[PDB]
Amino acid sequence: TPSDKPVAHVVANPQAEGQLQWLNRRANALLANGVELRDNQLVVPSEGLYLIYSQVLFKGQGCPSTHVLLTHTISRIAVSYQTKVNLLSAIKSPCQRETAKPWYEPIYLGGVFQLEKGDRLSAEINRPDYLDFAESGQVYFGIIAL
Amino acid sequence: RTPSDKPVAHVVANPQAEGQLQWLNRRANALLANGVELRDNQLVVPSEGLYLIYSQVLFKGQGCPSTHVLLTHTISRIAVSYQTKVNLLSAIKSPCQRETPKPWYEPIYLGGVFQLEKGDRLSAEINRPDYLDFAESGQVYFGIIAL
Amino acid sequence: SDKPVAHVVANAEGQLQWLNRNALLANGVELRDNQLVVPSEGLYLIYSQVLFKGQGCPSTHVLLTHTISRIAVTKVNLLSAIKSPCAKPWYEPIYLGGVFQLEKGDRLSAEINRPDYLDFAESGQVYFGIIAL
Ligand SMILES: O=C1CCCN1c1cccc(OCc2nc3ccc(-c4ccc(=O)[nH]c4)cc3n2Cc2ccccc2OC(F)F)c1
Repeated sequence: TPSDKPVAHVVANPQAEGQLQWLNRRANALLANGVELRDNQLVVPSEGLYLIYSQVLFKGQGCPSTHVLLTHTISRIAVSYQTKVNLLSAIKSPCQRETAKPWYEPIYLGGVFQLEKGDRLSAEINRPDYLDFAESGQVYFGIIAL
Repeated sequence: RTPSDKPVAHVVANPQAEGQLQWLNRRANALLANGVELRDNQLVVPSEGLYLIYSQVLFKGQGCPSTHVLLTHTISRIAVSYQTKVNLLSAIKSPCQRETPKPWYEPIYLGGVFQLEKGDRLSAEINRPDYLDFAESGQVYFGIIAL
Repeated sequence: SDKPVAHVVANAEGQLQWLNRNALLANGVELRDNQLVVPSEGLYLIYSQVLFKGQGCPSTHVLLTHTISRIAVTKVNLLSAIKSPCAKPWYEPIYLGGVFQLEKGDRLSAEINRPDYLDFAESGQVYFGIIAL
């Protein structure tokens, strides 16, 4: 008997230039048991405890400057409050000393949260141009009802 | 649907308590469920088994100082049968390669899967709370999830 | 509990070999040929962590990769990431995890490209697991 757990696993569009865009209509990606993908946000169908997780992989060609900053943030908007709050957020200086060999920064973010029916979750970054799409499974965003 | 019964916790750094690292579950988007407690800044495991522990602290500094900086983040475990701190996980980072002749950001991620015992006390501590960053929620958290 | 479930850990020499002997392996999941075999079509949470270590930075530029693959009941990346670590020692884990609709009889691999940089001190940080939803 299949699970009725609301779940989703969405992957980033490699040819969406200038943006981090989630897709479900791709191999090994899904929306099930009521989770919707609307306006690039995962929409929660029922209240409960959820795992929420996201991966982005950044790459640079050497370190031209010590100043490049990288950000990756999961956000929540609850229907009652109509406000947008970070659940999980990382900021990273990839370059300590100026350089030209390629560098990589994977950021995985996850945890368990109390969510409400109709919440909208978003997973966002500051620099889509630094995203790497060399192989599949490098940029994803999901939730799993516990 | 039947709400899960697995013990889980996600506590966040108190953003009001600068100069300190104080964990809260009484804060937006933080929680304890199914017997996990937060007591004396420590997570307390209600039942035996494998748990995921996960955690992030975010550090930030303005340029680089004279005295070389090391940042440490450590997760340790006090057992009822052995009530002194045993480190389970630790990580360090030198945020600074040379003294500045510009902000830097250094997240430390730290987590793993461990056999825990009922009544285990879990602490997540850092050496440099003056470099810790709470400017926004979601940067500093500490959680466990029973397998 | 009846739900398929597995938590295996690494051992061995120059390889990433998964063992079922702080580990689990129940309810129809099998560890065959270093891959996990799915006993029934359904939704699964799949996860892993590997930890790399080294001392100082060599003159050849090392890339660390770690990947979980689906082997149909062809081989496809489900989860994958890359780190660039560069005579002081250094430590670098890689995290993977997500939910996936799987078919009965699929296999799952979790592999690294440089077993020579693998660690075996923190048993808590080298593992590979699944749980049926
Ligand atoms: O500490 C930090 C800071 C930043 C990242 N990080 C960290 C530390 C360790 C591992 C890790 O990722 C690998 C990992 N090991 C697991 C071991 C066990 C489980 C698990 C969860 C539920 C369950 O019922 N059984 C098993 C999940 C694991 N994951 C992925 C993961 C981590 C956190 C939240 C959710 C999630 O899964 C996602 F939904 F798919 C990440």
